[PDB]
Order: sequence, then structure tokens, then C-alpha cells
Amino acid sequence: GIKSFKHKGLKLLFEKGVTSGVPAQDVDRINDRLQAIDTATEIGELNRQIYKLHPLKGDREGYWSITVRANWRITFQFINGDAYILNYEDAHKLGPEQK
Ligand SMILES: [Cl-]
Repeated sequence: GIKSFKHKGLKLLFEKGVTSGVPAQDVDRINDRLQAIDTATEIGELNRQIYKLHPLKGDREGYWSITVRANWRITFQFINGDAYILNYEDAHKLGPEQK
């Protein structure tokens, strides 16, 4: 299950169904991906082709990234069947050394 959030907008959506903290056009895709992350027992179960699942690097080693739309990513740590530090991030703000 999802145990924690860094991004308040994601948290608000996941917990309350309130969409004000994410882009409105991304709500359905974000709900689907959060549900997938919340259900997964193993990181490998999130490896649907369209998610483009990949681990991050450097200071972000230990985090994972899946695609929502274009450059937007849901990122998280995944350990012992749970997900932590859920965030919604722009991939272009990552340096080459971090991906
Ligand atoms: Cl939290």
C-alpha cells in the first residue's frame, strides 16, 4: 500500500478525491496509477509498458518513476510491498546524472 506522500496534491486526491492539487486533465490517469502502486506487492508488478517504469539514480537512487503524461512522473520509494514519498514531478527537472 501507499504509506506516505511528499506531494500534497496527490495526497489530497488519493485520500479525499479532491482534485484541486493536480492538473485536472491528469486526474483519471493519476487515480489509475496510484491505485496500481497501492496494490502492487513487488516493484516488478508496476512494469506495464505504458508506465515506462525505471529506477532513478544518484541522489534519487532508491526512487522509482512512472509516466503519467509527457514529462510528468509519479515518483516513489518501494520497499517490502509498500510505497513511500509519493511525488508528482517534471522529468526535465532531473539532471542527466539522476536518470
Ligand atoms: Cl503522508
